[PDB]
Amino acid sequence: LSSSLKTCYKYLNQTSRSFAAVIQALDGEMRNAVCIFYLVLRALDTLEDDMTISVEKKVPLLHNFHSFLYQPDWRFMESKEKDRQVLEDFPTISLEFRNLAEKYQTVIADICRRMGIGMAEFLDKHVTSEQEWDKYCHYVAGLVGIGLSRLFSASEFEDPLVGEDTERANSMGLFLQKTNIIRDYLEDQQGGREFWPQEVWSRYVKKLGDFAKPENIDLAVQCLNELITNALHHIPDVITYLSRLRNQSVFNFCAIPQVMAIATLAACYNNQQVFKGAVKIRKGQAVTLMMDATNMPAVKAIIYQYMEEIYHRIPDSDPSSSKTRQIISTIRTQN
Ligand SMILES: COc1ccccc1[C@H]1OCCCN(C(=O)N2CCC(CC(=O)O)CC2)CC(=O)N(CC(C)(C)C)c2ccc(Cl)cc21
Repeated sequence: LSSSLKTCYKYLNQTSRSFAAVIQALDGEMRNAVCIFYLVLRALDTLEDDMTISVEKKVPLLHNFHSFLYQPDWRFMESKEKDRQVLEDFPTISLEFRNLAEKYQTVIADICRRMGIGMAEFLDKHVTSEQEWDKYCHYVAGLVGIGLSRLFSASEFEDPLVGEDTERANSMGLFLQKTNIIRDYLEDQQGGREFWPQEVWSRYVKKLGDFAKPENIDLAVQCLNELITNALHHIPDVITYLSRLRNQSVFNFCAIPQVMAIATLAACYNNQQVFKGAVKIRKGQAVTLMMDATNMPAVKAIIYQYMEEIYHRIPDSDPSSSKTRQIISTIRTQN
């Protein structure tokens, strides 16, 4: 390995932690192509996230990010974010980008271009409708699922349908993203960020921050349950997506985050703690899920068990209760 690729893998371990090993297990050319795509997305995200960067400066950065991949000397030195290293040493990452086969370069660059356009569109605004929530999620997460899918097909380890079915790929990203947004309500609040859609929360309270106040906890949990019900709608696509994967290392790569999100939604369902702190999967729980998620029958079993759990916990007066029951029944009767 070149020294620049070794630095890339060190950044991957710093950023993706226990998940780095799963990326490192990808077969053949998929390994480096995913590692670089991961780091490049980490850099894009770090620009997006950084509230110290003015909108005037951020819009060009987001729009032009795809171009920076091709600019050997391009770097960014003024990020105050946690993963600022991937921006300060972007030349190391971009060099390795430009060492990839062109069929992978072109995927990554197109995705970065489209994601940057969409991230720049949401700088001013908060998410209003459920449709806008899916648009925002497409830009920051659905397009990641689409890009990855295209690397798998372009590498020929998976059938072309995997790369072409953008809707199923998009759902893979939306499932994770909505789960993260649902779970991270409070830390986002404290960070001054709002991602829960205004059209759902405004039916319960006057301001999104009101869910942190004790007197509104019942209303908060109802909205939580409603948003969780929303996220569960992606699971049929997730099952379809995963069912098509023929390469073991790709399967594990794609399946592990999905079953972690399933378990996360089940922990968060009807859970007041979402509003008081960070609800997390026990490490031992996470490890077993990661070890088990290696074939369709096992992943389906895991989905069904957690959905049955949610199902038995649905409160009769929950405002979404029949919607929750219906999507769980749909999921259960597919495979
Ligand atoms: C669409 O997403 C897919 C699709 C297929 C496969 C993988 C992903 C996804 O990875 C999920 C697991 C790793 N993620 C992560 O950062 N960690 C942090 C450390 C944690 C473990 C730990 O702390 O030890 C695990 C979770 C990255 C991530 O969440 N996303 C998903 C979105 C874009 C919603 C944020 C991500 C980003 C880039 C790529 Cl290339 C993949 C992904």
